[PDB]
Amino acid sequence: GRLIYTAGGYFRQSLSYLEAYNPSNGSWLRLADLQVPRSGLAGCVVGGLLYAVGGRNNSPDGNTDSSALDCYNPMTNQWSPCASMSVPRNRIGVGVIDGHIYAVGGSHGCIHHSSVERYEPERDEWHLVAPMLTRRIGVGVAVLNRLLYAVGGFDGTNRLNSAECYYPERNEWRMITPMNTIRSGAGVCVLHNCIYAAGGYDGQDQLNSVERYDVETETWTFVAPMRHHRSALGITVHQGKIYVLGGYDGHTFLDSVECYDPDSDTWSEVTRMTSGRSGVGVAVT
Ligand SMILES: CCOc1ccc(S(=O)(=O)Nc2cc(CCCC(=O)O)c(NS(=O)(=O)c3ccc(OCC)cc3)c3ccccc23)cc1
Repeated sequence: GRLIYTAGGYFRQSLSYLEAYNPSNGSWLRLADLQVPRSGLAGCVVGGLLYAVGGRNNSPDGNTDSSALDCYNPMTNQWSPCASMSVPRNRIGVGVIDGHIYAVGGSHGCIHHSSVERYEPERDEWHLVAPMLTRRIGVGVAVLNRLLYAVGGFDGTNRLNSAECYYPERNEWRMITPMNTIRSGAGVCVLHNCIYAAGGYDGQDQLNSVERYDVETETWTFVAPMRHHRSALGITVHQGKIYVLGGYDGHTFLDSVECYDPDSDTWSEVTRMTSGRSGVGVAVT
């Protein structure tokens, strides 16, 4: 009975939506608005609480990058402010290891971060850990085998096919095999022991291609492409399937939600969001 939560996003301006999709019955839930609009944020869940991390308020009155961490309790339908990050991080990536949230990369103004910081919910504190080898905004993050992977992005000059791996016990980063495709703004997740990179922007076009990394063969392999080209898409895994939400296709802010079945290597349309948007944060609880 877990739900797919989508927070924030962008259509004409940054959005305040929190909505939840129930894949069992197809219902969409309209939940409490974020306290401040944001796009380019990431979502994650620790201990049944949903967290909205980073991003930016792109508004008619100006644009402000966010250092915010906000905590949503599904039992109370209430957002509460948590401790802010050391620095604003728009187009951030996040992963969770052992109950701690890692905020990876992103931008503050024209500064493209390589820094990474770790949130401990029991203490409501952030601390910096070792920075990545590469500055990355629009970065995808996946956690596998208690290791954290930072995939793709944009370093301020180069759009990246590179990826790297963080070892929390050693507090160090190592480059891994780069993807077949340059991707910023991709959806990155873990499914059945593989890291998936879906969509994104390769410097020329939004992408519908999807590739996955096998950590033991150290190889990236293309799988079935999605039905729509998407950059700045939301992504999550629910019941052994990947769900991708929204994104920009080069012309339209999509409302489409597709689902990847790894057993059949096929994508299907499962629902539409209540309105088209990109740059959402997504998580499941
Ligand atoms: C008409 C599109 O308007 C938009 C489109 C998205 C939005 S957002 O709120 O989701 N924030 C975000 C913006 C951009 C950069 C988009 C800049 C752009 O499209 O010109 C990202 N980077 S990207 O890797 O996806 C990309 C980069 C260059 C590009 O070059 C195209 C020439 C195309 C796409 C984001 C990556 C992750 C999360 C949020 C992102 C707001 C307005």
